[PDB]
Amino acid sequence: KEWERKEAERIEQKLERSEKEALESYKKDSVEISKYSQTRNYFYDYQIEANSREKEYKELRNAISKNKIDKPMYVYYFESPEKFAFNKVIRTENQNEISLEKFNEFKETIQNKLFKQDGFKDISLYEPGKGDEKPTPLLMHLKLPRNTGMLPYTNNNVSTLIEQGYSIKIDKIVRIVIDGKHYIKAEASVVSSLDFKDDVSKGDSWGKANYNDWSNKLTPNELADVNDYMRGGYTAINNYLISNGPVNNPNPELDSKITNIENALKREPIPTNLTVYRRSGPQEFGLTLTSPEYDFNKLENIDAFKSKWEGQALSYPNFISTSIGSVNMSAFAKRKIVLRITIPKGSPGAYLSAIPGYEYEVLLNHGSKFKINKIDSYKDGTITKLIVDATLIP
Repeated sequence: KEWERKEAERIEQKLERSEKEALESYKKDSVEISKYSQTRNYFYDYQIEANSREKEYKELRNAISKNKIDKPMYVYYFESPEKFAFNKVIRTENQNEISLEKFNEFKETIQNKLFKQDGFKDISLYEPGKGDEKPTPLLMHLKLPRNTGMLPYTNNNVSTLIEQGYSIKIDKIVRIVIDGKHYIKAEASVVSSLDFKDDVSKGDSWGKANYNDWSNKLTPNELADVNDYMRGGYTAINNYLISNGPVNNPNPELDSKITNIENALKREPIPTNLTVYRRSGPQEFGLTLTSPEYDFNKLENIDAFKSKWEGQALSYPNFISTSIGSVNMSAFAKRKIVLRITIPKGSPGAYLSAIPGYEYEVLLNHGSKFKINKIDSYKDGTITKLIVDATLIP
């Protein structure tokens, strides 16, 4: 076995000095560094730059990319069931058994859903045994695709670092027993999606590459109505749709604009699986600014929000403005809900910001439905905000 530790030492020497330095710090403060890596991209650009952990994040990200796997590789790691929207225990940590009912409940929870995974993670290439740290009843067994970065490193111990940046689906669950304790082993696969996170510049380059010629693919009517929408017409259009105007106060002029915009959005569908971000107001989830349920600093309010929305479909009667970037912006500075949407390839949509005028905007079609996979929370100063992991569904 001693060759494995020596091989980790060999990989260590592939790294730049600044990367080794970041790795040394990780060894000492892995918990907080990993935590930072998961939610770093939700802040303002100037906040990201300012953060004391940002430079080390960038070096460690680079370090992992120095060692890319040549074929697909299976990895093991433990995960809290909460990560997959199972907001209760599979079993208590002093129990040996997991009930068959609990197995079926977990299965029902994860079926046919994609879950976004992010941040640094320590993994093993081998099934954990007695002696290994097994802090949860849920063991992930994940297939990483070819060319994934994987960084073996020494700490008496040897570990392997990856950086997650993809969605996973759980294909099959199985009961396994280790040292008399029962565990759910979840067999999982990676589903890729273009996700620019905080790098709005690279996202912009993509958007323009893919939509600079979009305006010229539109009919005069479609272009006129798209231009109208972008100049400020969206207020009238979206309020009309939200209030059920087509039914209770019809406006055939507005209806025609809506039809043209929908058609414009279907003209050049989103060409790849794409992640986008919306800072959502309370009204989109049936709340108000004054609602006490909108105060996520209280854990009861998070639990209630999660119970209401996780697993459910969120419907928008109006057109949905999103960004290709996850950063906070001054226009929606105080909004407490970040909707993180995976757009399946072939979906209606367009990068509006390809038309000169205004930021980083992707518009999605009115009447769109989003399956909420998982809700997580993070602190923005003293304010808890939520990240809603959603999939656009046909």
